[PDB]
Amino acid sequence: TNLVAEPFAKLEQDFGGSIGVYAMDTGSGATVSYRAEERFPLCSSFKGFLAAAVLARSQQQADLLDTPIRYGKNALVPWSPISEKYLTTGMTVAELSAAAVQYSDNAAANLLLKELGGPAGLTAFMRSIGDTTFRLDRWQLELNSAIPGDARDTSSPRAVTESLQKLTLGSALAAPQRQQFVDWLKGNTTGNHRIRAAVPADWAVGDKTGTCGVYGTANDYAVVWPTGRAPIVLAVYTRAPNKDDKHSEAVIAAAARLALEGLGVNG
Ligand SMILES: *C(=O)[C@@H]([C@@H]1N=C(C(=O)O)[C@H](S[C@@H]2CN[C@H](C(=O)N(C)C)C2)[C@@H]1C)[C@@H](C)O
Repeated sequence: TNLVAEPFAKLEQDFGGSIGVYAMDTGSGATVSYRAEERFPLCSSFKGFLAAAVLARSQQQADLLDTPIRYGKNALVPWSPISEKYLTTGMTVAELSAAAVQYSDNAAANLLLKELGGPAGLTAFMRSIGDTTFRLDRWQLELNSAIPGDARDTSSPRAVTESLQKLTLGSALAAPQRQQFVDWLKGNTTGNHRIRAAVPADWAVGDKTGTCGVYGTANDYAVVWPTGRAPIVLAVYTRAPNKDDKHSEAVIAAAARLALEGLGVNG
């Protein structure tokens, strides 16, 4: 980290808030860390871990992913771009999971959170893989309040990265479910201006974004596969002191670039 600690501080000072980064080179175990153990709001980024928890359950329930789910108009909350198109038909659990990951579909996320036993059930899943930091406490959209100092609905960049590595590259999911989780992340549509903007076009990447809409709070986490070397797992989270401070995608991309530079990944 010492290779880039000064550029990280300058970046967050220009941003006018706080930036949290953890990045892990899964080959050597080398890391880059900046505010890595501070809590930041998850915002919509909890939905990636939600889809992983669904996949974990599907290991014990072979009919889960194909199960149709029907929902009423009152389930459709703002930014439900996929589930609004299937209001009159329903969608399967797998389809809802893909929509939650790849479009950050809010109705889909709420339906899946219900299936898993709510915020505590997702928290329990994260505990089961060894993440003692993650906490989900509320539902979409109350969980995005991003109040300064409020630990509800937060994690740290380090724990996000550690859990993402276990789920995408480690043994937390069985191999078929692991590849499905990776495929959903690779198909994300909402992150082109964040970690992906720091990653060369010939490298594979999967990610999940979050944007709370207040307190300069937004984030992205990703697995990146540079060619010819082991994958990199990283998390970039931001917040800022004032409710109407705006988030910045460019700052997230810039922080990801610094993380890769610190790890010595030529990009
Ligand atoms: C999650 O953080 C919110 C929902 N998830 C996303 C996403 O792409 O991760 C969008 S936030 C994205 C950033 N700029 C736009 C915005 O903030 N809007 C539309 C208000 C779109 C979506 C809102 C969740 C809190 O709803």
